[PDB]
Amino acid sequence: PMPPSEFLDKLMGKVSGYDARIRPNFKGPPVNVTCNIFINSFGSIAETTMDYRVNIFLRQQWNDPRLAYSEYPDDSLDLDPSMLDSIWKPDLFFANEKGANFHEVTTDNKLLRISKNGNVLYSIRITLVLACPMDLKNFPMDVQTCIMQLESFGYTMNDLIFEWDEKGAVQVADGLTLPQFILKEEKDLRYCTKHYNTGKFTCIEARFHLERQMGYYLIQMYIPSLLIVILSWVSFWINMDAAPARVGLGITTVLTMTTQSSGSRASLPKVSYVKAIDIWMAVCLLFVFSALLEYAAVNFIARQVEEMRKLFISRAKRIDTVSRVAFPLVFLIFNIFYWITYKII
Amino acid sequence: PMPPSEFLDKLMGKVSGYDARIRPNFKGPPVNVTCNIFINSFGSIAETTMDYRVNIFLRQQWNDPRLAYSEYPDDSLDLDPSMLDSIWKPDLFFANEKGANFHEVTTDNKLLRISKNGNVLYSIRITLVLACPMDLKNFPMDVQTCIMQLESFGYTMNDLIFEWDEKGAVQVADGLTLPQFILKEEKDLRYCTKHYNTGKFTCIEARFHLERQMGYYLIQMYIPSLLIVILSWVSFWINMDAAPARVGLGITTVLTMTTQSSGSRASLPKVSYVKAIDIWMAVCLLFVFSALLEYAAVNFIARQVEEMRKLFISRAKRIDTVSRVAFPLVFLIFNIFYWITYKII
Amino acid sequence: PMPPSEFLDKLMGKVSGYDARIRPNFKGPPVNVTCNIFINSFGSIAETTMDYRVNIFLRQQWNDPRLAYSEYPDDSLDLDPSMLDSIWKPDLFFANEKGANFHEVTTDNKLLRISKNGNVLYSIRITLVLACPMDLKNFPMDVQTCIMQLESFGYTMNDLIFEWDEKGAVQVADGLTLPQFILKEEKDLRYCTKHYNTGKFTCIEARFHLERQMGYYLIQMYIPSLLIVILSWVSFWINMDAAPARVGLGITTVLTMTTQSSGSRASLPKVSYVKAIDIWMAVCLLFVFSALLEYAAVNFIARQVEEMRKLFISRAKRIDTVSRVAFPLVFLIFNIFYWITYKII
Amino acid sequence: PMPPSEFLDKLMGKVSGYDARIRPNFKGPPVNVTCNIFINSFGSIAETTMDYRVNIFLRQQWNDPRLAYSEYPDDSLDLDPSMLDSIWKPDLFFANEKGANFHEVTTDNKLLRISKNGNVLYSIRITLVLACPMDLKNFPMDVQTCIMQLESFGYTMNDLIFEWDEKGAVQVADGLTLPQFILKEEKDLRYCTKHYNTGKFTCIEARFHLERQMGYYLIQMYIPSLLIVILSWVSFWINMDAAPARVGLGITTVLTMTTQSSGSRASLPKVSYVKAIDIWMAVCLLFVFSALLEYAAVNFIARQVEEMRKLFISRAKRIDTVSRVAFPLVFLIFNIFYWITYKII
Amino acid sequence: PMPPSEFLDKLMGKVSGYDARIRPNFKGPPVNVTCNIFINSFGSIAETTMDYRVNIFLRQQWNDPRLAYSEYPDDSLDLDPSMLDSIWKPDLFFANEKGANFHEVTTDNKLLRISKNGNVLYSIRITLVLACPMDLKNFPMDVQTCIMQLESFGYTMNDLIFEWDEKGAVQVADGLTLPQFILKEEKDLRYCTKHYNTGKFTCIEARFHLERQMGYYLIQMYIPSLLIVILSWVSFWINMDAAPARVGLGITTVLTMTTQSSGSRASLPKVSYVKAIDIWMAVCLLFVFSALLEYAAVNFIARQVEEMRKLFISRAKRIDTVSRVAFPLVFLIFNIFYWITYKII
Ligand SMILES: *[C@@H]1O[C@H](CO)[C@@H](O[C@@H]2O[C@H](CO)[C@@H](O[C@@H]3O[C@H](CO)[C@@H](O)[C@H](O)[C@@H]3O)[C@H](O)[C@H]2NC(C)=O)[C@H](O)[C@H]1NC(C)=O
Ligand SMILES: *[C@@H]1O[C@H](CO)[C@@H](O[C@@H]2O[C@H](CO)[C@@H](O[C@@H]3O[C@H](CO)[C@@H](O)[C@H](O)[C@@H]3O)[C@H](O)[C@H]2NC(C)=O)[C@H](O)[C@H]1NC(C)=O
Ligand SMILES: *[C@@H]1O[C@H](CO)[C@@H](O[C@@H]2O[C@H](CO)[C@@H](O[C@@H]3O[C@H](CO)[C@@H](O)[C@H](O)[C@@H]3O)[C@H](O)[C@H]2NC(C)=O)[C@H](O)[C@H]1NC(C)=O
Ligand SMILES: *[C@@H]1O[C@H](CO)[C@@H](O[C@@H]2O[C@H](CO)[C@@H](O[C@@H]3O[C@H](CO)[C@@H](O)[C@H](O)[C@@H]3O)[C@H](O)[C@H]2NC(C)=O)[C@H](O)[C@H]1NC(C)=O
Ligand SMILES: *[C@@H]1O[C@H](CO)[C@@H](O[C@@H]2O[C@H](CO)[C@@H](O[C@@H]3O[C@H](CO)[C@@H](O)[C@H](O)[C@@H]3O)[C@H](O)[C@H]2NC(C)=O)[C@H](O)[C@H]1NC(C)=O
Repeated sequence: PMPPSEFLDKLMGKVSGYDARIRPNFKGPPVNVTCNIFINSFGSIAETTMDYRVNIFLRQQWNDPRLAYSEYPDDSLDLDPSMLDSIWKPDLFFANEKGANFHEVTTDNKLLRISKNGNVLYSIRITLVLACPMDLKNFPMDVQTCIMQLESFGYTMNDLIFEWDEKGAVQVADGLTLPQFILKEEKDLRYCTKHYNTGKFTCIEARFHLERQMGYYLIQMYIPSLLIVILSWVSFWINMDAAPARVGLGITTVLTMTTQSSGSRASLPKVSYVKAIDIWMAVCLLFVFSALLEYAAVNFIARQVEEMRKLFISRAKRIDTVSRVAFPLVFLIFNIFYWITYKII
Repeated sequence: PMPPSEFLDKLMGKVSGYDARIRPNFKGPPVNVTCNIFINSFGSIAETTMDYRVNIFLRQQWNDPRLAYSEYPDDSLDLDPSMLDSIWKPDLFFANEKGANFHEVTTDNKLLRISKNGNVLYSIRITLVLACPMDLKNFPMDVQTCIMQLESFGYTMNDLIFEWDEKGAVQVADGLTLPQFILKEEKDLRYCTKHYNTGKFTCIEARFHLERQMGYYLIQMYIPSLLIVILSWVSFWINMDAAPARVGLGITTVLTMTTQSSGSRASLPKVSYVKAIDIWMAVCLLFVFSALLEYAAVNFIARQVEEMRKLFISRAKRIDTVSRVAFPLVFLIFNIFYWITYKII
Repeated sequence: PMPPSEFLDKLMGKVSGYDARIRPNFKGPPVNVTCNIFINSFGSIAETTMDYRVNIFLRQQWNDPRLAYSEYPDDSLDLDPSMLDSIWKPDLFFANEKGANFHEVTTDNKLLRISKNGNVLYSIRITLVLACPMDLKNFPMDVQTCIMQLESFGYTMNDLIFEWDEKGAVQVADGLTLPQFILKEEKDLRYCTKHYNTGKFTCIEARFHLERQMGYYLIQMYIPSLLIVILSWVSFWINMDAAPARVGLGITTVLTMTTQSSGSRASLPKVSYVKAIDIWMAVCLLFVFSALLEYAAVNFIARQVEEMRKLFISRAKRIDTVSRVAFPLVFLIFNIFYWITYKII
Repeated sequence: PMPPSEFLDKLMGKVSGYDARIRPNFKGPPVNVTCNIFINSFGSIAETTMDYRVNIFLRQQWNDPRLAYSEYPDDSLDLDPSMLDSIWKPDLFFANEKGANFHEVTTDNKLLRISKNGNVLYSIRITLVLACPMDLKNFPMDVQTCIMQLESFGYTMNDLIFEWDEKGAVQVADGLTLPQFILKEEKDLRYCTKHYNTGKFTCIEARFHLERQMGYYLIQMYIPSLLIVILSWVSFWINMDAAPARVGLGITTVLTMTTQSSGSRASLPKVSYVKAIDIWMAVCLLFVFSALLEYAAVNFIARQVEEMRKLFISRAKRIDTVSRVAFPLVFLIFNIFYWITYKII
Repeated sequence: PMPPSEFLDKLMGKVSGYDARIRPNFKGPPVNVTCNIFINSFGSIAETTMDYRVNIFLRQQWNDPRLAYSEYPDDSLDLDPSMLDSIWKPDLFFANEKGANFHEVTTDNKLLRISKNGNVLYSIRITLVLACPMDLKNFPMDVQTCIMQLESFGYTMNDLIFEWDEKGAVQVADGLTLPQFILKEEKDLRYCTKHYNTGKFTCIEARFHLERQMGYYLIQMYIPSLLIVILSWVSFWINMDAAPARVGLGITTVLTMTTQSSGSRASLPKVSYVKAIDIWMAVCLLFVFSALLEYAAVNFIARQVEEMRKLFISRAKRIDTVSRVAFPLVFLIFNIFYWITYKII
């Protein structure tokens, strides 16, 4: 029979000389560790901090020949997660953690099973707040590439090597969605081998190609800033010569743009370059700034003979018949050159 | 007599070979674990994060025949919560925790009693910050369905199965209320069995049908945005022909709507679809945007013969006698089609 | 002599069979635990969360006859707080903790002394963030009743009963004050016995009758909203007939009320009922909304014969001589009915 | 020789009967503990919470005759900070901690040396978030007195007494500065002996006299509120009789004061009394509120004979020649009485 | 052979008398500890708190002759990071931590190797939130010098001395960048030896010369405040004599500057001195405040004979022909003196 109480201690403890402080295949080749991650929760992709919180099941597989068993009849032993403090485990860390933690609610969220030949499957639940540097040039239409790279902190490349396994290195939960992005399906899997003045260390990362749902920004930034571009066109059809209302209408619209432009970047890092939403909020700040300046020409020109008196006002109304149509052709010639530049990535 | 000092150690320790690393009924059927939760505190249902904090008493019951006792005369042993580190306990976890913790103030908030036949009751106090993806299409009248699902992380479906017990799987505190929602009474109880590339794992979740108290939004969003819809009607009865006040009144009301519309979504996630409060705050942004545009017609028309001079102004006042009544019929024909669409779920 | 080194171990350890896993008077009556709390720090009474942080010295007293000593000559043993992990201690918890923690700076902040007859005094320092549901109907003049109830999580009512002691169950620090409230002196002390499907459990709570310092709100909400009620009275004495200023003055005052009304509830939960500060900020939103509407009558009436021309304007100035005095009598007849309703609780 | 390996264990362990659970001089006089603190970091003096974070080196000295050594030749033993779990240590705590923690980065930040006669020096690094109730009557010119008091939680006054040592009880880091305050040099050192219903307990506190750098408030509150007091003087020199601009200029300035007054207390607790910055922001709210009201007199008076027509307007311009100079004498007679009241503490 | 299981215990444990509580070279010279840091993550350089979060690999090297081995054939032993609790380690701490923590995700992020002669390499991953006092005189063009100094808390200068090693004391990650600053390449390395009343303690710090990316501030503060400086120039070309629009245009521009000036310092500490962005936001607050005051002269002068009537208005238009060009020469003579003062550091 060989009950399971004795078999457990006969594999880890003083008998058989298992020493969890000494890696497998000592004084031999490296310990080929194949990895893959399941993603439960993805999101909270902040940009004030330029990080993102993920929740994964880190699986790992290596081969420890000291963990070989033939006395037992079946082909696997999913064991107590309290066993994990007794076997060797690779010292994987996330080279851009910025804060990570296990989960220990009602039990350690850990798994451990050991095939007959000695293979190990070590799945643990982790929450990471990974650091990815956002490139925000073409901001509302950007395609971020946030990474997560799994280094080794203490074993060099000739003692512990990581790998992704061939059959589906990165799964995703069945209905996993994001509030603002959409995780594209192709997930890169490339090496990131590290060299320090201590030596070289195994590294393997997995690129995630995020992508913004532009829909939210077509409802708060673009449309609400395309109306005020139209109110600045209201300052033309009124009285045809002059009034304090045109200056009033002009001054107010320039007020909203200044306030609305500031609120546009209210929740972004203070990057030192001009991003895509800036030139929009800058061009719409001209066509409002031009109307209030356009009136300054006519009212100045109007307050400036026997027969030239009638033609004198034609010097002004000839403007308002051009400005009233010159603007809505330039804003539409710009607005088509804009979206073709960013929808062409 | 058999005092309780000796009886405790005679059930757990080296005698009798209890091994807390090996589940009950080893090499046999699964371990049928029946669960139910008491809910002390429910609330803080955030939406910037799309999660909610709960505070529950997780009860559990299974059957461990090794914990059977006949030497003792009474029918239960509510034991020391320090005992829990010595018996088998299922590795239940909350598949969408997003952060959970026990409570250990003045003692571990844990319970443990063991009937004669071997049944176990294991009640622990937990605080969870569970993740539920909010569907915010019809926002102020939405009916969220936030879940909480109790998986098993290390034992497969042929070694540990969960269940809800038939008699009241989900109680609630006696006077439990919510600040913004109302927890409906019917609580779904369905299976959520999981398949990974490690195997299959037992899962059972409990749907909670939340529902917004719409009263708060009929005091800050709808009513305060129904007044400014009326001030935009003030721009009609004044002077009957033209004045800088009508442009002034019109410009200001459009200012409030833009600011108030932005503040409407000041505390929501940046979802990429149009929600119910948006089309209201958009339609009320037209009827203000139309009045300021409506004046642009009359003032343009007025500043445009022997007998046609009197009828010429009738070309304008015929407008203001229609606009002054055409608007308050369209806003009321829309406002009835709106609330019938959302009160019909 | 019997030095204190040997006497300590002779009371707890293997000798005498003290078993901290087994309550006093086993198989007998319950363990009458008398409690009382000293309050160091009270405050941070939030309402976005509807909780409050307290800092207390929880004292407890029971009787453990196994802790009786006659070899020692003196009448008390204030002992090492490291002793507390060795004696029985009731598993008191705070049924609405929402987060609590001990203090362990320079030592565990714990006390322990043991009279000769076996009494125990167990004082520990705790920080609690207790949950009290705020009732905010009459908001700036409300009288909250936040509680704190001390249940037992694992022992049923026939094995552990709590009580408040008769001589001053709830002290308070000598000069303890609050930033916004004033802790009234009478502190209720009533039972809160709990019944679950596990059994019944001892409970005893202590009501604290908070009460708002209304002074802060008579400086930011009421007075700053009583001036703008007066500026809306400025729109009467100017020009006696009409001007764009009256519409200008009216429009601006309605702007401030809308903005100021929103800021009034800027730091409150989104309760689904109308609170006391709302009807004030609503009534003051009418008397501003009426002036801007009051001008719409006169200016409409004025722009509407041989002898009736002079009496025609009297149709308007008869208004402004009434509105200029009708308002400051209604606002004062309302303002007296308001404060009598809320100062009468 | 007597190497240091054996000498350490010969002082703490089973030999010599050192019992860290029993204070020095048992059954004798109290244990005179002399204290002093070095202050590394001081600041983050919040007022929404009314607390302040400090970072100190708590030194302590007492006399434990059991720690006397003559076998060793030198006059001190700066020992391993892992030793501290083995000797007696007074249970000092900070009676207004509100949250404190050790530092354990690269080692416990702890010190321990033991002179020959038995003296002990026990220096530990601590971060405290101490609670000091702010008195904000004369707010921008206030002089806070935040304290920190070092009580004993478990030993009564006849078993453990604290003291400050005579030679410099409170040092400060060499270039320690504060962002908003300036820590005055005199630091009070007085007793705070406590009496509870458990007994009396040793206490000694150290007052810190903070003091605000008023410079920041002479750049955002006072100067920016002294300009708008001047724009309200702009409403006099324009047109000498009346215009919609004066009402426009008046209405806008009253707008800024209301908004700016609210922003003045944007980051303060909701205290129930009138603070110094309030009467300034209230008096400047009158001189703007008076100009807009001052125009209401003239414009009302102007729109009210054969020879009295010319003198009739003199009834108005006599005002504007007084108001244009009466104001800038009252604002300067108030502004001198103000600063003499608060610069005289 | 001498397998690695026995060799490990033969170096640390009871054999050979290694005592981790006693430094190397006891009763001899100090323990020369050479340090260097690798910087993974740098950033979150806050200023409300005046701190910055870093993420480093602290390496250390000393010489412990008790850790000498000749039985083993190879020249290094990268060992289990669980070994670190058994060897001597210097008690380095960061004298301005303000909060630090190790990383323990999937293993302690620690390294340990031991050359044959006894050298030790001890690399650990750390996250620090270091305190650097910001000097914000010339704010958007400032050059901060944030430090990090590595003291010894318990060993005096005659028992433990730190040093930087000569070959590259401070590396940086390969593509490390910052959101707002740029870490200059020269990194100072100077001593900071400390003297307390406990003795003297080894200290060595490393200055980091940060430097602001001024680009962000040329897009939100300077340019958006250079437009409104131009709108205040719009108040000249309109009507050449007077209008309510000029007062309207003037009043509004002064509004934006006041609001925009406040928002300029919306995210900075309340420093008690005038910083560089203040005099810009103050000078631009004059040229707007002068235009609204400039109109007060002309409109006052205009409303003030047979032949002097025509020359009387020339007394006013002579102004507007000077003010319309006097301003854009002073703003450009100031604007060149400004940037030469701050680009000259
Ligand atoms: C872990 O994975 C590595 C790489 O996949 C394995 O290294 C490879 O080991 C094989 C033998 O097992 C080597 O083949 C031998 O190479 C020599 C040249 O040195 C050549 O004469 C023959 O082809 C011979 O078979 C192979 O070179 C070597 N490759 C590398 C890149 O190291 C390693 O064996 C794996 N270890 C375990 C425990 O699985
Ligand atoms: C835990 O619960 C499961 C499901 O309720 C139990 O499994 C059931 O066990 C019974 C016997 O105890 C099985 O009945 C037997 O089924 C065979 C077909 O395999 C049929 O010839 C007879 O009806 C026979 O009685 C039943 O099939 C089986 N059902 C399932 C779905 O597994 C299990 O016994 C419970 N274990 C414990 C320890 O309570
Ligand atoms: C803890 O407190 C409870 C309640 O104060 C005590 O219970 C009381 O115990 C007394 C005896 O000690 C009981 O008196 C006896 O009652 C019977 C009826 O059952 C009657 O024939 C006599 O009056 C007799 O003296 C009393 O009934 C009982 N009351 C309750 C409510 O339980 C308990 O003894 C205390 N235990 C300790 C260890 O202090
Ligand atoms: C700790 O400090 C306290 C106070 O500084 C010390 O108490 C003092 O102890 C001395 C003797 O060591 C006492 O002197 C004796 O007083 C009696 C009156 O009771 C009088 O007849 C003589 O003057 C005699 O010398 C002194 O009164 C006493 N004072 C107080 C306030 O307690 C204590 O000895 C110190 N303990 C240690 C271990 O240093
Ligand atoms: C740790 O580093 C310090 C400083 O680099 C070393 O101290 C130096 O030790 C050498 C001998 O090893 C001393 O040389 C001797 O100095 C005497 C004067 O006292 C002079 O007669 C000779 O030049 C003699 O060689 C040197 O003075 C001394 N310097 C200092 C500043 O202490 C120390 O030896 C190093 N310890 C280890 C374990 O590496």
